[PDB]
Amino acid sequence: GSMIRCPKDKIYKFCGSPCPPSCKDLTPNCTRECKKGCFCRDGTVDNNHGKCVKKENC
Repeated sequence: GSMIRCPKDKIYKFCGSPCPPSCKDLTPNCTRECKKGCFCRDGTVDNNHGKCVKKENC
């Protein structure tokens, strides 16, 4: 087959957001659409360091 298996830190989705949940904003306001690709794992947010980590680090 032909599929790019993204890193274990990420997950492939058919719908995602260019603005993911973060430690700075748990739900950023965006006029975004469903983006197809690999985003951070559910429950893993963009911290204030620029990395997706567990919400416990927020």
